[PDB]
Amino acid sequence: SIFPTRDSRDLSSRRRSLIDWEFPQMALVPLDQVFDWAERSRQSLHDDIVNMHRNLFSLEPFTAMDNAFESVMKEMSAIQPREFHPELEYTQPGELDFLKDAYEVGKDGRLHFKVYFNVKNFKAEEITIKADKNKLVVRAQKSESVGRSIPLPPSVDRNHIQATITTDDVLVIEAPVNEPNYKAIKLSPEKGLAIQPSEVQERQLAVKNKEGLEIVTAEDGSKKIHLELKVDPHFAPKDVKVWAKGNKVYVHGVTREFYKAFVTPEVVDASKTQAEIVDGLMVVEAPLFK
Amino acid sequence: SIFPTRDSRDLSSRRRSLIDWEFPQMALVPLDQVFDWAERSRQSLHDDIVNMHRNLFSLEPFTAMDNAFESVMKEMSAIQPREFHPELEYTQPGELDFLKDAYEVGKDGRLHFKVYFNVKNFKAEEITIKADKNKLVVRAQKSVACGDAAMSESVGRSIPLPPSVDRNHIQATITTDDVLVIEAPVNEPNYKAIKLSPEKGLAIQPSEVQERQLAVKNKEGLEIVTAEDGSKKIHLELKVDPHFAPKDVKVWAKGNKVYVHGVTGHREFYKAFVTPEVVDASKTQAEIVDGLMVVEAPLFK
Repeated sequence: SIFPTRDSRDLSSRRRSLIDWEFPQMALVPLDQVFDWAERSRQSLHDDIVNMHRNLFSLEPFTAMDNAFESVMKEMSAIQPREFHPELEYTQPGELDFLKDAYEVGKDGRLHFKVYFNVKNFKAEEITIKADKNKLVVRAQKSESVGRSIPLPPSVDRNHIQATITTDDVLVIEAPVNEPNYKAIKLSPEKGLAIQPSEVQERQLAVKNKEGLEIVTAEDGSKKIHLELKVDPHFAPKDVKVWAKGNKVYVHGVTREFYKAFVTPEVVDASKTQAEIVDGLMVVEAPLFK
Repeated sequence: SIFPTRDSRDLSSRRRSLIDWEFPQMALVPLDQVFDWAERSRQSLHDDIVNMHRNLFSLEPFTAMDNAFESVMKEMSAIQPREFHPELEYTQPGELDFLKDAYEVGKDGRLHFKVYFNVKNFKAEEITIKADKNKLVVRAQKSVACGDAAMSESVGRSIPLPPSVDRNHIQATITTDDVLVIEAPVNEPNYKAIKLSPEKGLAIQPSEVQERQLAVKNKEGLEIVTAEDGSKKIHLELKVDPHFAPKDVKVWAKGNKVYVHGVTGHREFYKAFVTPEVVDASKTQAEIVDGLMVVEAPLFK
């Protein structure tokens, strides 16, 4: 048997404390997604492993490799933001397209950024890893250093980056993502990480009567894309998915069907994307980084 | 500038381990469900609190109250399981109907069993709480006067306590406005299928699976299946029109009664069944694959 304890608040207030509480699952990938992901992942386990090894980032002559990376970023920043036919333009795989598949749930249930490097013939002591601004750098030294530099979205937690080399020589680098849009996340094999718009009563994303792509300035100087699309009212939230492929944003609805796409001069921080479709007008916003 | 550590596993071993992992959220109420709950809960906090106070369990002369409880459970055990019209029969409030709303998310994100008791005129130290078999027992008792050992007659209240509720983690708290709150998490409820709503309380949404996990005894209707060990569960089979998608059907309990509702587009149906024992609702399972829905839920007395 046991004895109760006195509280300090009435019923009402104790129930209010519960109502406004920060439940753990609000900071974890939704159960349905994790379940579906786990299910299909074991069915393709053997092939996915084979493909992972087949697509490991290789380490190349550092200096040359790093400049090539800088020119890519530099060139990209010269793109003029515009809309394009998703099925006709940019159909060729792009340099930053791997970011689409860099997100995966971790054992802690949170969303994580994970990338894989081939480090065969190198020892852990010969490998350094740095995160400066929005680029991750892997450098190995035996004669000159070899390495790899890649975009590292701002949302990836720099204080919790982990790095281990498997027995089959795969450098794994991962870190959780801070504050991704958990409620809207959809994990799919194709799109990788997409978000589903929410039907709201009170919009949280400012409408601006500007139909199309815009690129504004977040509440702190940084940039972010703003899209306004007029879509048939016969489209429900569950019929629409927004996703990113490097510096490109794709929107696809099917119930009736549409497919839009936009290229920008910066990389899209996908897991932080937000979309609210209501009254035939869907507005998408997502942070951008370079 | 960090340096990597060498692991003891190969890549595929690590992956297989992640895939079969027991993710935290697989033991928590689904995010959307919690979100929607809190959303509408604040929208109706006032009224909800009114009704709660108006429906608090009271403590009564212990011996009498306990006899009454055994009586009610005895009468119930004599019920002949059968289907009944959900809108025209068992329309009056029942003794175990509170169970439909005893389920609620807790701060730890798990599904909890929560019951409230009016405990005015009692100090937290005068109240005792214990779990005996499948019943929750609350007993209070105060002295008659200061300086004398004599006690007043014990008052109390006993209620059905589903087997799934965790006996080792019961917590009891008395508010400032005299409402004894008793909570406890539920062990392994059907988290993925849970649908919370004020009207149905805790409902289950059947799943469309390729591999039927529940048995098909090829016979429509309700059936009380008894296992070698003595355990009992309800097994319900229903042929439903193919136009009904899993998301169009909901199953839920109200004490010793089970309700099934389906509506799509435009067609709908509404069936109900009464049993001689209490349903352990959160443990309910339902799968509807190609016209045949099967529902199984543990029974208990």
